[PDB]
Amino acid sequence: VMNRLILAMDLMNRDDALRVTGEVREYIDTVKIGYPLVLSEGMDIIAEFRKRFGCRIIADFAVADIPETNEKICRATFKAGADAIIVHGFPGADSVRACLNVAEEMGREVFLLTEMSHPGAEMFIQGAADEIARMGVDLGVKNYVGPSTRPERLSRLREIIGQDSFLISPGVGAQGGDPGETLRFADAIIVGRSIYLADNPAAAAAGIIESIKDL
Amino acid sequence: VMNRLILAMDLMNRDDALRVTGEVREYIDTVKIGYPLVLSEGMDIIAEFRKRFGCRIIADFAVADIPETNEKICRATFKAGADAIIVHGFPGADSVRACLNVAEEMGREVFLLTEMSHPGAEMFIQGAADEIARMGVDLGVKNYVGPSTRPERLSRLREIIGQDSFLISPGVGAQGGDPGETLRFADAIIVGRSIYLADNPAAAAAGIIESIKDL
Ligand SMILES: N#Cc1cc(=O)[nH]c(=O)n1[C@@H]1O[C@H](COP(=O)(O)O)[C@@H](O)[C@H]1O
Ligand SMILES: N#Cc1cc(=O)[nH]c(=O)n1[C@@H]1O[C@H](COP(=O)(O)O)[C@@H](O)[C@H]1O
Repeated sequence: VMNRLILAMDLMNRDDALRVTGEVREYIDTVKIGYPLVLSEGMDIIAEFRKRFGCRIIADFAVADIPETNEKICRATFKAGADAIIVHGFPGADSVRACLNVAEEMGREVFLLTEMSHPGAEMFIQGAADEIARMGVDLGVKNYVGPSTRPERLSRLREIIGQDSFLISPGVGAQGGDPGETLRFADAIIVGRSIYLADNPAAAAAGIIESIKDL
Repeated sequence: VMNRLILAMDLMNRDDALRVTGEVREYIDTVKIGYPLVLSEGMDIIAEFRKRFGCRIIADFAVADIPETNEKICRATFKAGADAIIVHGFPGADSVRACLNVAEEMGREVFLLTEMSHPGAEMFIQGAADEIARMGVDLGVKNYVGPSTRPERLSRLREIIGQDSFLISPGVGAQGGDPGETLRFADAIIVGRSIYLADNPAAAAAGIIESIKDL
């Protein structure tokens, strides 16, 4: 992705979301849109963004249901024009396979969320995350998400998925993660609040890119 | 809930969803609406249903993000008129507490999904589910979801949460669960396809209720 930086656009107002995304568009190639924006403004916002900004859109829907419901969520999400969807691994292989089947049908991609970035991830997800990643490899998953806030776990995840797999990583900035350290292991970093809550989101994005280029 | 039966309305067309819900409204008082319907027809469908049918609405959004994102999802979902939201416990206590805080602010309820009903739940979720349920109890959660497809696990869940907690259970019918056995432990059953894919959804609901009344 352009500059190895993905904008997490979690503003909950179409006007603010459009303003900030337009201000930082020169510095990115992909926008992650999640439920805060979609549930506030509708699924139509995905195709609006994709057209207006000519960016790729990852739907961060943390898909975490039974196989049959997962298939329906993926179908609706790709129909809305998303390029990829983020799916939890913790509910197991059949739930992940359902999403992979729809992505295959529709010519799109699945990202598998292994370990989450927030403190509570330590309770249950962290102890299963290596096995969730290995499950991903066995299912043929090629795109993964893992935590900026724990670079030793990001390293272990990269070890499991290999160098050919694509790995993106949230928790940079607001949650405490560092762009340069995270990019030792991940291919791209996700950044939300550090950019979209900044007084000057373009300046915040540019500052991040400047530290990335230096690596 | 009326007749201990909650309709899982996962049709993805407003006209079909309205038809079936109207046909079975005499047999229920609560409708579970999830992402298949919401992502196809918009969040406004929640208030439409609540008004048209005068039913309680549980938003089954399997909420499974970091605390800050969970808060935004819950806020948008209650603003849309939902009475309650279903939240995963696997991501940990901070993520669950975020949802509880918004529910407290807005006068609504959180249901904690412990163990899921599909086969893949056995991989990772089942081994954590007793601890997820105990975490719920410690956080003061009073409403829980657990699997019709494993009544021995539903029994263990009920043991952890006590008799005062409210427990609803999906996986009845299509996934293999039985209404009567599940209601030995759960307060209410969730039923989707066995009703909404039936040639006569009212007859399917009535058939289920006749077997419930007999218990
Ligand atoms: N993908 C994802 C997800 C999984 C995870 O483990 N940690 C995250 O922060 N996220 C999402 O990434 C973004 C992080 O944004 P921020 O830079 O912390 O403001 C949010 O959309 C959050 O919901
Ligand atoms: N709530 C929930 C959820 C958690 C779980 O462990 N198992 C489920 O089936 N569900 C949901 O309950 C409904 C079950 O519907 P059905 O009766 O199997 O057609 C679906 O909306 C499914 O997504």
